[PDB]
Amino acid sequence: AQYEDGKQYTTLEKPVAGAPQVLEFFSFFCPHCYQFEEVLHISDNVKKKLPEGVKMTKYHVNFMGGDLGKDLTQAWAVAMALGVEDKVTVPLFEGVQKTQTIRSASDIRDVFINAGIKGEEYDAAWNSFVVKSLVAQQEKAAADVQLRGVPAMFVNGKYQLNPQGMDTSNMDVFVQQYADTVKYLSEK
Repeated sequence: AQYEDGKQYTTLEKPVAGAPQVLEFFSFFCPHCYQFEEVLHISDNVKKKLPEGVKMTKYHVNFMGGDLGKDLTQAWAVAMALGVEDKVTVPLFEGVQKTQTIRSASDIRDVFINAGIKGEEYDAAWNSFVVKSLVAQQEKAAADVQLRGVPAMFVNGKYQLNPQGMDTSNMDVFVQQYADTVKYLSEK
């Protein structure tokens, strides 16, 4: 076939019930994730090809960057609760990997303040139980698929994208293949 299990994707031997339709995992410490976000715009291009009625979910993971890694997962919970993902994603990536000016929770907080979220708004969210369960969800979702690597995308709890099996000579072609694959899996 054109799309084969084990080539553009893998099938989970242990499918996850009730999983989000399109589920993406990343880490601000993750170098390919930086690429996926800054250079390739993967999430965006996938969305551009997803059918009507499909919800797209993106979660942060703890297993990179120790203590800050965890801080970053709570901060991503804050971003999701406040709806400011699109205002912090890029400064968090560059703060962690480009300028390396993010070294503590306080530096994470500065990115939000600079992006225009108010201090008291950030801190109340940071400390809120709504954020606590949002952290719990991120961890649960990753736990459910026994996740050891990012970037990672899962479709309807049964399929996992396999980017190692797509050509990378061209970046545009890589993205389109990636996105078309999500859409094929989506229709499956």
